[PDB]
Amino acid sequence: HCDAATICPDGTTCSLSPYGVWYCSPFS
Repeated sequence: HCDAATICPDGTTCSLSPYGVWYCSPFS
């Protein structure tokens, strides 16, 4: 998970992209 080396905003989730990027969104 991205909660030990990224810490996404409150109420947001991060997912890996087919390119190799990590981003979080407040809308799942």
